[PDB]
Amino acid sequence: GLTPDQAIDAIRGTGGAQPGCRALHAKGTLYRGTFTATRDAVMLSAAPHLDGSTVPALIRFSNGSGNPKQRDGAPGVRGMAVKFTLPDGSTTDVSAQTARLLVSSTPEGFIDLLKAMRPGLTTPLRLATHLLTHPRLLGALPLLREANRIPASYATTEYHGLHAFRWIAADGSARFVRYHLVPTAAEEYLSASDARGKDPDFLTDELAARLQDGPVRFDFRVQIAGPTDSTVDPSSAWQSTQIVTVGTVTITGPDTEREHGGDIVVFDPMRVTDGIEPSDDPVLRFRTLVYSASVKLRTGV
Ligand code: HEM
Repeated sequence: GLTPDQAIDAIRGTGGAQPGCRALHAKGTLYRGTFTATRDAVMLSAAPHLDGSTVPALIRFSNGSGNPKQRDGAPGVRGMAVKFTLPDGSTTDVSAQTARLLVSSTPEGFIDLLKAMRPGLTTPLRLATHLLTHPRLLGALPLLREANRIPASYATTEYHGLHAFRWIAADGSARFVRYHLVPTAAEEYLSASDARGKDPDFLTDELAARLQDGPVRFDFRVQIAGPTDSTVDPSSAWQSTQIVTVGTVTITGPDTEREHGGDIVVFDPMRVTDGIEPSDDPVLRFRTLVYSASVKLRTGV
């Protein structure tokens, strides 16, 4: 079958798996903040960080590329990851990127795509024999484009968790939800034109400047599964419009005490907590493993 090593191989074949870098989302910065849920969130989940208290929040804004030197101005996926610290010291992560849905419904599908995406031999050719294997992708371009827009700022675009998570409340009630991190700032993007002229790391510079002006806010929203919404296929579009705000992440500045020495920082979608369980999503379950591989490759060097 498919192994973590293989996943890393496909990733490396796309320019990723660089030394001392995350196999993917190599380029990214850490920020400090806090999170406070709405008064009602505790009715959806019993998770400690959702009870209404304020908890520490570590955020990483990144470019999806495995290339540490990726150009902010070039097309690509951006990722927003939040690590919540619970009262007892434990932590639970929320991982999200700019795409509305996943390009594939399975890990194999995603990996097969990262291989046929490799440069050299016949790039535009093999990156087609895939379409034949995965029809679903022929109508994707529309979403793919949206997921690669060049945001004017990491603070002016929204991120999605894609996978469905089962939220259990103290009363025993449960519901499946998909995560969405929306900005309180107006969403805003740059045309390919402007994007080209921008500094390689303009996104890092603008956000540093934005925070010196004041905090940046993102509302955490959960889209609650409708009667026919798949809880196992992150590529499947959901019909439900029952989307509610359950909290806000308030980012106040760049972090400086983290990732010094043998300190490792990894946002694992599987790092849930009491009151939150993972769905039988094959992509979500495979991630934690391929991540361990990636974390290993960068721990040593
Ligand atoms: C099955 C296919 C996937 C693979 C193989 C994969 C692999 C990776 C790898 C290797 C990293 C670097 C991990 C590290 O060293 O800590 C990463 C980071 C990340 N991935 Fe994925 N990923 C996949 C799917 C997804 C999906 C569907 C999402 C959407 C929510 C996602 C969101 C992220 C984010 C936000 C980061 C940033 C982590 C950070 O900044 O610390 N990934 N992924």
